[PDB]
Amino acid sequence: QQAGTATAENHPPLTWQECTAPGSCTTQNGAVVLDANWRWVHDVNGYTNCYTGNTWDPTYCPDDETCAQNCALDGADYEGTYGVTSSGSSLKLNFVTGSNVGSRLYLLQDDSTYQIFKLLNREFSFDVDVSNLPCGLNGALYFVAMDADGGVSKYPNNKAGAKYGTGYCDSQCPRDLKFIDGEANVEGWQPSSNNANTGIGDHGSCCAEMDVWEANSISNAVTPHPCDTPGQTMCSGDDCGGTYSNDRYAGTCDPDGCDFNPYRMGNTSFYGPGKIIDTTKPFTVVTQFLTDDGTDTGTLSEIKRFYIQNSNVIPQPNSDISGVTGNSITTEFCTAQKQAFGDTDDFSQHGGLAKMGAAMQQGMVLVMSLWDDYAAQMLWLDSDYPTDADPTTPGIARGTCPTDSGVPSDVESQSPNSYVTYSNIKFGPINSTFTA
Ligand SMILES: *[C@@H]1O[C@H](CO)[C@@H](O[C@@H]2O[C@H](CO)[C@@H](O[C@@H]3O[C@H](CO)[C@@H](O)[C@H](O[C@H]4O[C@H](CO)[C@@H](O)[C@H](O)[C@@H]4O)[C@@H]3O)[C@H](O)[C@H]2NC(C)=O)[C@H](O)[C@H]1NC(C)=O
Ligand SMILES: *[C@@H]1O[C@H](CO)[C@@H](O[C@@H]2O[C@H](CO)[C@@H](O)[C@H](O)[C@H]2NC(C)=O)[C@H](O)[C@H]1NC(C)=O
Repeated sequence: QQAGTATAENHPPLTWQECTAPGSCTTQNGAVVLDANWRWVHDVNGYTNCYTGNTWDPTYCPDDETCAQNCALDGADYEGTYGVTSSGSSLKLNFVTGSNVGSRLYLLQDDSTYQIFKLLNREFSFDVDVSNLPCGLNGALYFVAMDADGGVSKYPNNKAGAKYGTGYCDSQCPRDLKFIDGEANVEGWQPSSNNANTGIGDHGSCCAEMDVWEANSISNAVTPHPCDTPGQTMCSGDDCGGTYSNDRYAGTCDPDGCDFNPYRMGNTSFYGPGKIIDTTKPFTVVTQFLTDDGTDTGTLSEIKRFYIQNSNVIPQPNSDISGVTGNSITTEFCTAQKQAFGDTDDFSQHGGLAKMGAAMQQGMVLVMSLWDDYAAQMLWLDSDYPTDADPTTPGIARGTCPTDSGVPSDVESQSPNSYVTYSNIKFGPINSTFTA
């Protein structure tokens, strides 16, 4: 895709901190950029639509290559069009703004380069306000093994780059992306039956995904998802797997992950409104990526979680599922959890924590987003899922929401002023971001 010119692009600033020891942090002057797939796609010459609703113009885009030559990703009016604002260390994402729904943003090192985090033997902390996230919404903060440059050095017809939010990938091998690897996705494009603004093409973009935080005011989950190739790779057709292919398990990435959602793990009193972590008020989320020998070059062995609210440091609760022990993500936990819930162990099939850690070694990009779910209504996060199962069976109940909740047309109509706010990002050695 070309770099658009109809609307100017300026990346909202966002500070964050690097910490060297507890209480000892310094400030980085970061910025964020909107993902390419939210942008208007305009023909380079006339400023008319290359893509309208969910179909492509056949003169500008007769095939994938020609489309990428003829079409540009426009700049973004962050506040006015997308409901994205920042101030200091805080980033606020609004849900509905005009015809726009949600957003996905990446943290930048500079105007052409995503900030790469090396998570092994490190800790990442952030503050969040989920108080205005109801059933069906997901304020997600997570890492994916994207290329720092957004693909530009590999794909000459990607002239837009990280400056325009190119290069996304995740463990669903998303095929909804209009441009992947310097090519459009018009060949094979199929408009979404239930979304006027989206579709699915033949190409998908796969990479490992560390879902630090997927949450609303009802439930949260922390979930690593390994892929056979850790970094970004293109797939084609239904062999992509992931949510929107015919068979979600047909591909090279684990679409389910090894998840810890305290409600799903049998403690419903831990997280939610007025609960031990009270989602009506902001709180701090700390995540540690421990290695087997405690060094930077060890193998990822354990992912731990702490929360801080009203200055109280609160560990993740223990699993209360028979067969599944502890409060952290380890190989033993993951094997046991899949067995207890009767879920296919795709995590182990795609290399588990060893392959997740290999992706961490490659370096990962920080994503902050807000979305609703046109496949499964976020029921997997906050309801009883699958909806036909007995909610008392282990693994089924994930939150309090009814199974008819989270339909996009309902939540976009009823909760347009919902938002998520992320703030006070801190990153450094284990124990450096909080009072351990
Ligand atoms: C859902 O998960 C939460 C979070 O883990 C869990 O709450 C925790 O419950 C335990 C048990 O009630 C609490 O631990 C006790 O806390 C009190 C007060 O601080 C202490 O006096 C206790 O100390 C004694 O017992 C310890 C062993 O448990 C001994 O090591 C010690 O020497 C003392 O004899 C004890 O630590 C804990 O404080 C809460 N945590 C929070 C943050 O509220 C809850 O039980 C889970 N709910 C369900 C339904 O499963
Ligand atoms: C990070 O801090 C934690 C908590 O203080 C350290 O773990 C404690 O370590 C001692 C052993 O040295 C144990 O007796 C405690 O039970 C641990 N507590 C918990 C909650 O795990 C940990 O060692 C520190 N990590 C590093 C690398 O310094």
